[PDB]
Amino acid sequence: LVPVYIYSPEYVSMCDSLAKIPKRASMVHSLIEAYALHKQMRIVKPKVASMEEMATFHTDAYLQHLQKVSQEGDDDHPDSIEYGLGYDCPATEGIFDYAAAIGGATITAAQCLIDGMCKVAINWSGGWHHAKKDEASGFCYLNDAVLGILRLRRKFERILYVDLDLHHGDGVEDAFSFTSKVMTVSLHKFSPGFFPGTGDVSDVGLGKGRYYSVNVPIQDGIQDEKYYQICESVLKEVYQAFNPKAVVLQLGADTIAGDPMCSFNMTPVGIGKCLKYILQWQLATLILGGGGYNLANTARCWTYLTGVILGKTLSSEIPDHEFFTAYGPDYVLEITPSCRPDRNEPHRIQQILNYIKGNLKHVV
Ligand SMILES: O=C(CCc1ccccc1NC(=O)c1cccc(C(F)(F)F)c1)NO
Ligand SMILES: [K+]
Ligand SMILES: [K+]
Ligand SMILES: [Zn+2]
Repeated sequence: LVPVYIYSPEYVSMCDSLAKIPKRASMVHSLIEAYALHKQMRIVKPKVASMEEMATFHTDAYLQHLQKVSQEGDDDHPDSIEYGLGYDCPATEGIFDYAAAIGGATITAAQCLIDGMCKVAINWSGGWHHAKKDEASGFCYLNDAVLGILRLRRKFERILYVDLDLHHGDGVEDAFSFTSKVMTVSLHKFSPGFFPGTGDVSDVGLGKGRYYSVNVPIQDGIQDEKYYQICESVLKEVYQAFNPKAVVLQLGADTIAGDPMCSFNMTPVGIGKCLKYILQWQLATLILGGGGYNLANTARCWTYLTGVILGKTLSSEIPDHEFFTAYGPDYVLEITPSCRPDRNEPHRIQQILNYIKGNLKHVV
């Protein structure tokens, strides 16, 4: 009944070493620790994922190339482009060890769930939902989300993946697009140009997995109240229809007000309400991070979200800790929405929601 918190020092230091997002793993843990929240959770050291574990989703040719690049680095290896490495996914040294750490942590979280050690397991350094079996994508080198769902499938016949990152959870969806055993649900920005340009509402899945993919395309400037209306509308239908035995929950904090992505206008209370709704099902629940590029706001969010998993209520004033200065000028936990318009027209949202109601009527 106490949640598992997947953490070691060596795990956090490796997750700090991915550029374009420096010292973020550390900032999140540092703030969670400063609120004394680790004292109410079970700290479990992540194992490193083996080649075989990693190969349950990914092709060996990809993993082997990823291993080579990690020792050397892009020069003397023009084969990189084939496997998704490039500017978006730098082919820098040490990444196969990061890949393995991340996949291992999500897998370790899933095993804690299977063993009955907990109802909730947390790996905030995970959530790398874009990676394909044989291709890096959107800064994701390894699909830990997929590796965890597959581990969960040993104990739990039906699994629900709910992806609340700003981006469409395309890699996870694609992995399970042809099966009814895993339902993927995704709320995301979907607009011409925006990555990855998939996950329109009409993306419903294929073959035996038709209607077992669900996608909510949302436009910029959505705030807490409206997002939760959309989210619990979709999730109420999904619970009754699909009836999941277990939940994998990606809570990417690039939807938050103040993020470089500057698309959605959410606060961690808005997401927290979506998280409470999934928690009240009292199912085995694997919690994952993901995108989150205003590093302080991301820690504010994921720290707040940990509090709600615990049922605790945190103080507004940020505790003094290693990265205290990053939380200025106000030094508070709460995030204020930007003053931008909400481009989601109500009629367009309602016809999206009714379409999903209708697709979920088919689920047996
Ligand atoms: O949000 C993501 C992946 C991120 C991504 C996908 C496709 C194209 C670009 C990105 N991310 C960035 O460009 C990015 C992320 C963090 C910081 C910056 C920077 F340029 F501001 F540094 C840029 N997954 O949920
Ligand atoms: K999403
Ligand atoms: K599916
Ligand atoms: Zn994202």
